[PDB]
Amino acid sequence: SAVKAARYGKDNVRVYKVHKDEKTGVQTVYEMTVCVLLEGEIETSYTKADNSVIVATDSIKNTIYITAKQNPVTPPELFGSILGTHFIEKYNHIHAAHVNIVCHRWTRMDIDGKPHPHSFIRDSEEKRNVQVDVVEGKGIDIKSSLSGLTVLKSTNSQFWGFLRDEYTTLKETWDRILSTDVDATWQWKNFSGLQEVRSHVPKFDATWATAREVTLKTFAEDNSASVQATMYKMAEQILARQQLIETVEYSLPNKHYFEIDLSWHKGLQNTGKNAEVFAPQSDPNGLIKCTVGRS
Amino acid sequence: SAVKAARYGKDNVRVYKVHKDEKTGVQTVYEMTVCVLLEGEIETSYTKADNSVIVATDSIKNTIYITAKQNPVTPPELFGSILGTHFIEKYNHIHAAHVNIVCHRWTRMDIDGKPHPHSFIRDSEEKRNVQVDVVEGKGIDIKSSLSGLTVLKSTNSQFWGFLRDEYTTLKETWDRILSTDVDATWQWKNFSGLQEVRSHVPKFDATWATAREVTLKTFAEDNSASVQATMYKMAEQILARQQLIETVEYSLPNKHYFEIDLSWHKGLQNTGKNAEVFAPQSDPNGLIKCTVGRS
Amino acid sequence: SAVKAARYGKDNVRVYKVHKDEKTGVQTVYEMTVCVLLEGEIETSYTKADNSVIVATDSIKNTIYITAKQNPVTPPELFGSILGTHFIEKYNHIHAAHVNIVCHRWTRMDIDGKPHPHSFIRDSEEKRNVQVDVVEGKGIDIKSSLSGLTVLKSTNSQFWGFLRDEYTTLKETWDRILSTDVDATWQWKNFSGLQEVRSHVPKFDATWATAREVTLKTFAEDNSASVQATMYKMAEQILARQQLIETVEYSLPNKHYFEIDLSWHKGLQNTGKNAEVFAPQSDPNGLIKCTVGRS
Amino acid sequence: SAVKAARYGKDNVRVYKVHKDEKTGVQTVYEMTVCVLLEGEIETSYTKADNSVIVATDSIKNTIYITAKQNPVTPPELFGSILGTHFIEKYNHIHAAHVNIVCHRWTRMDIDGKPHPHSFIRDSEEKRNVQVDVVEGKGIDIKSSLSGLTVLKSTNSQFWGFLRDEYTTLKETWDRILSTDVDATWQWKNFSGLQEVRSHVPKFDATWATAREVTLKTFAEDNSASVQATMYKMAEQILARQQLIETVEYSLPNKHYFEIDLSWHKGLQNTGKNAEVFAPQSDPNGLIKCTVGRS
Ligand SMILES: [Cl-]
Ligand SMILES: [Cl-]
Ligand SMILES: [Cl-]
Ligand SMILES: [Cl-]
Ligand code: NA
Ligand code: NA
Ligand code: NA
Ligand code: NA
Repeated sequence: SAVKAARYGKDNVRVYKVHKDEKTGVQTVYEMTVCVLLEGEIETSYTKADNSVIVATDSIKNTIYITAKQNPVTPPELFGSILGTHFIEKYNHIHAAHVNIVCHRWTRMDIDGKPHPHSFIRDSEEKRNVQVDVVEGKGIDIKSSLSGLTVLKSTNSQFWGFLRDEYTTLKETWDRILSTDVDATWQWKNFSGLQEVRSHVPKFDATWATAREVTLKTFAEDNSASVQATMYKMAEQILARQQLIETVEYSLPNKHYFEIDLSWHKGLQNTGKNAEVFAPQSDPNGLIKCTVGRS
Repeated sequence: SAVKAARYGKDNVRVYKVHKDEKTGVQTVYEMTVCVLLEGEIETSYTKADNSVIVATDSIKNTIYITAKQNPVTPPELFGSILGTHFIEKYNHIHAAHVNIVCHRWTRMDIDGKPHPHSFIRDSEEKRNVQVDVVEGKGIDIKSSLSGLTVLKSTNSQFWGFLRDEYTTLKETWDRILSTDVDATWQWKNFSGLQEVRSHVPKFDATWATAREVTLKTFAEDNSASVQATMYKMAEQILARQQLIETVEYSLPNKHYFEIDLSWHKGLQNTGKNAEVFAPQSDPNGLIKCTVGRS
Repeated sequence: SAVKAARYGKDNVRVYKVHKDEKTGVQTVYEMTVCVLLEGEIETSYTKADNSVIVATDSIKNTIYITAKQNPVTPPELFGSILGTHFIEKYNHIHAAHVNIVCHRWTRMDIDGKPHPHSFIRDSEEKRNVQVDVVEGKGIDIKSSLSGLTVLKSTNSQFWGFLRDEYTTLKETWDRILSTDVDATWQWKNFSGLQEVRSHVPKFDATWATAREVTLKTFAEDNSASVQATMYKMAEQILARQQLIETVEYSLPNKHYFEIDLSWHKGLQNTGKNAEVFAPQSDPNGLIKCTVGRS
Repeated sequence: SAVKAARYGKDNVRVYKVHKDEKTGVQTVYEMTVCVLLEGEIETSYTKADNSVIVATDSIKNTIYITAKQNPVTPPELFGSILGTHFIEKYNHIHAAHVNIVCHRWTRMDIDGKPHPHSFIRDSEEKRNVQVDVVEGKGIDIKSSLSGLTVLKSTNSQFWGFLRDEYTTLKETWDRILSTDVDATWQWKNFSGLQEVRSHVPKFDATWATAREVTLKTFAEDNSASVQATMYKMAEQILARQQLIETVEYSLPNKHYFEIDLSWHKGLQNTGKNAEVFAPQSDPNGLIKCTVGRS
């Protein structure tokens, strides 16, 4: 036997950081969950009990905190790039660092219509994420995403004209609920290293903003022919608005809301145009995915 | 042996309802999870295989949907009262109905700074809940709550002057993070039946609004001496603002954020006044509770 | 306003303990999650910022570990009694201690048909729990339970003869699947204090064993007329087998498995006697409860 | 823009099947969660609102149930192969089917030391899984796995000799707890189609058994130098015992159990050789991965 692939590190490292403006009194908080996995000339730790090649995961954890103390943790694309660069430069035998960051929301509270200088609310488990792969000799590959963005529209979703054969029982519809949990990823042009990442820092927050805005507006305004068609529209617009993105990926569940026929009870009409009460279905769910790139 | 208590019903009944204004085109959605448990002269179903006394849980489920179709589902206090009243009036041998409703957020989206007529976002897993106990001969007892309201303040929390003995290692502090998940319950005066509940309908939404507003403002503005002291302030104000409430209950975890001493690494200062990076702790957590009533 | 009730402490305290027999080499592990909430003359911590009455939750945590170091952690009924007794005896102003313990399974592995001296497997998330309320002047109240015991029988469950009216659509059946998650609680006679608890120590493990055995055998062997009827049989037998128990509580969801009519596809027969493939339903679910005591 | 990749289908399809031996009365149950995602000439559903190319996900769901009715659902490798083959053969324009199956445990109960003919227990959330990729022109690629296998050993784990630099604070140890959740995958030689899969059917259950046996025995018996070294040993042995496997993948978290220094309290000794009470840590955790193939 032989090692064909190996990576190891520390997962689920929770990190908080606060910024305090001494002058204004305004504090700003950041909270994330970090995973760092390293690759390199480490096979002998697996095959020969050779721990000398192991940068301890506990040290990896320490390094995350130390890096957060000495550097900005925002935008996460930059922080992840700094962190991954550290490992491959510090350790001659480590040749790749894989950094995943989940960013948790702490939105400043508005109290009596005024933003509060140090109090925050978790407005949703929606996450902003990055996957930053720092590979010696191959630059920095960044995938940015938003996830856990849960939405519903009560009309202006349709689904008709699909294939019908002996396995088909679904009725065509010209008016249904559409609800999903949005998982949207935008994949950046390869960066040659940390300098290039730094040169584009403002684009990270701006592109996340765009992705979220486009997602919401398209979902709300598209009289959807299918999840496929709507998600593609979202992806097209994001690519058109940021040339440094190469591809956009969407992964969308169709979280079904079923009509409930109540006509067995006193002739109650609750279907079609009379549909008011529905049964949200926990499972199963459609799952629709696509990766869109430039033509 | 003998049955000392018995209740049975349907749990986890997911319910959606839409309201459509034909004239404006504006649609409004509601989504909840309902549990209904009945009590009554049903012991023989347990002891003698006598299913004639069982209103099937599947029928209970149907009844929830039917009631939602024929009545407003908002405020949940009213809907729960209507539902529970139905069971004890419809079935001579059923003498209590216990209705729990979890209300899920569907906040109307703002697109290009305009509210969208039929698209919604789940802004947080914060829930609005009711527990409505309809008991024949004893009216309607309603407990209203908000839960899953997660907040953090980065300063203006303190904890000193607590008991110190041979089991104590916690250092006193004059400046710490405070983060919690708010579980707040307001218990209404008993109502004699559905008419009385109906007579107060506007107070349900208004009191939920007050409870949430007071919670957020007190959390943000109180330079907290302890979780105990802050939560009490919240409870006092809610009672002062709605005389139909008899008691206010808070259940608050203290979700710890630990300082990280980095001085072992290059003399880095990250404690006390220099504390910027912290380790959020998943467990354990303080848990602080109180029920406040009128003096 | 005034405090009507108050309790506070540390939740989610994870605890592991190992026993090592130096002579045999056999190691035995225990893992639990502990919650301790105290009550007493502590209202001024809520109303007057008086932290002198607060035994810090962090000290409560320390105390849990210290108690685990100096005492057996098994059976959990004893450990909880020792822990709660400590708080009310140590602190004059603390008059009640509420101890909840969740015990996690670490079953010794069998390797090559021989029990291994120090390796364990989590065979299920089934838990063994205790709720131990130590109240000054009122002894020790113990509720013991098993939870998360998930079972299924593929036949020998029936449900017919239930009430049928205009809200009923459920068909009667003489052969259905029954699956549940068992939550079973046995409530002990009040104990006057720690000595009395100690005098009965062997009965705690033996009664848990009995409760589990009776539950499984009755579930497997009862041709069930209803969940109500089956659970009552379980409760009767436990009470008959341990006189120090006063009541038995069961809380059982009916986790539905629906038939799937496939006759629309090539006349496939998959209902009634031909039913082979079913759709497990995540929600809703029946929920059936009862407390059984002595006649 | 253009579609670079696309796949869609039904996720979270829960499936139960029962086998009843009319002659013996012995019933056998199977429960799984199925996901099927299709690829093919479907881009126009995304780009041109062309739903004619969509095999509805609801039809995919129906097909899963129908296939389960007409075929064995065990071993899951075979069932997944049959299912995926169906889609690519039935639909000219569908060229790949990706089938994921999660198998849930229903272990026959032993009542009074005799196996019960129709009652089962979920002994753990350990899963047996398959990923079966049926690609037209490229056969059937199967990855089999076990997951959620949670284990602990209380000694005979070590970790010393790792790299030490200015980021290192972890002390070397010659005796620690090791606990993990095992995720083990064995990747089969490509099969040319369904016939070849069928020709090897007995090897699927036997190799799963081997993987599990080797995992448990190696974990229990290896005086572990590191997670890396132990997992490699597991992978080597599985490859040696089934030549139709090409690679073995392990993904193992190191779920830390920290010592607790209690010497501040009455000089209590609870570290090193005196360590009895530990604090299980929910996060962070080491994460160790490797893929092992043939030299
Ligand atoms: Cl779908
Ligand atoms: Cl606390
Ligand atoms: Cl039921
Ligand atoms: Cl580790
Ligand atoms: Na390097
Ligand atoms: Na009645
Ligand atoms: Na006392
Ligand atoms: Na095809």
